[PDB]
Amino acid sequence: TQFGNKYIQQTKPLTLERTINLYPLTNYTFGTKEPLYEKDSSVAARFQRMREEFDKIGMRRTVEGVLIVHEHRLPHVLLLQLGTTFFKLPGGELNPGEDEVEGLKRLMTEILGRQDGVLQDWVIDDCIGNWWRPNFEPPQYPYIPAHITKPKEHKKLFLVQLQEKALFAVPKNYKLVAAPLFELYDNAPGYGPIISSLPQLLSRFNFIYN
Amino acid sequence: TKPLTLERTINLYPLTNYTFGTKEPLYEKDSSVAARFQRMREEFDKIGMRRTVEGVLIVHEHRLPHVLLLQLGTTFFKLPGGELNPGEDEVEGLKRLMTEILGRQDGVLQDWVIDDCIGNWWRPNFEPPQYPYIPAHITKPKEHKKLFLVQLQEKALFAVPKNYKLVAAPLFELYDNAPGYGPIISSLPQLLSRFNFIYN
RNA sequence: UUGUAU
Repeated sequence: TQFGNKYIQQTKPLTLERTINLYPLTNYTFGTKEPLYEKDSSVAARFQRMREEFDKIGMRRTVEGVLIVHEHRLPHVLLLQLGTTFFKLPGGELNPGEDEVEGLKRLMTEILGRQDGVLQDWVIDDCIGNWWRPNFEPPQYPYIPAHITKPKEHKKLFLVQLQEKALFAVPKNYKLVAAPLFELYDNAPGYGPIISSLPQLLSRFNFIYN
Repeated sequence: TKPLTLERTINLYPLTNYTFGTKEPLYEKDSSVAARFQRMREEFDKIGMRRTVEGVLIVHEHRLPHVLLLQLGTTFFKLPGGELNPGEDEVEGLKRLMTEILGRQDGVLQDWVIDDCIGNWWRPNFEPPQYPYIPAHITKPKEHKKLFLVQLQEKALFAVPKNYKLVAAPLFELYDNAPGYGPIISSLPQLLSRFNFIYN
């Protein structure tokens, strides 16, 4: 309208400047819930299950959420530690035909969703990267390698935007840590290729401290 | 349908769609590493933090993304880009730089399509180290580098200064190869993984 | 520490 106030919006397109709110770690409350044990009792049991499942429902589709907070204006990724030395992002396997984002909201709620009844919604608007697994082996890559026509798994990473305050419940078998970016950066020996390239995957975001 | 924040579709075209001529050499303002950091200090005191922008132009070959790199010698590769002028707009500046380095000289309008930021790197000191985040307690970074995805038109003519060679590097060549390309180019594969690339 | 460019 030319007969009224102009409500000024961010000028650059969201493709060019994507602004994201980070709140302090101390804004969040953490509790404990029942342990979530893995579907696989060992490595062998797991690439075996991965082969079997591949034959009768196709390529495995995984989604994972990157949750970010800050401490004195420095971004930290929330990582689940499966006992000493092993870290994973929240997320997991999509059901057949399941929407990626609906699937990740499902999985975020299972792993970290509060128990006390206060409903906790997840804001998931951004894809931050993609990883493919060309064989039934541990190795993954941020592209589909040459001559790979039937990748065995496809993993999609998403930025999960947190509310100003929230309560999370951590399954008993896990510890939650907040890893600063300098800790992840150039540290594949500590976190693997996927987690340790998060700093890079996060660098395009214009973070707001609060 | 899907927010361009959730899904970003980009059209790639074959390398052969593009033809590469040459023009007169375009020499860097600094002739050595030593002079580069010397000039970084002057301009720092004078006009403040260096604002640098660079362009990632992608093509495909048999359905695999290749990034175009300017090879200055047998061991050094750079992305099209450069230093912004004080106050100058980032995308406007980047367009200016891409035309200097790669713009055809046959009078034809070359319009660069720059819609997407793909990363940021900061240089805390007047030394080589760059990080994809402002490191802890660095209040005054000396350089801020910003990377953009440039969507190429369907066919184009580019003119490469006789002192550079343009190359198309497949992602598997860049990935896990900081030793060959540095920390910035060698992580373009990760930075590019989010895009849904259409082959044509 | 991808760096001098015949």
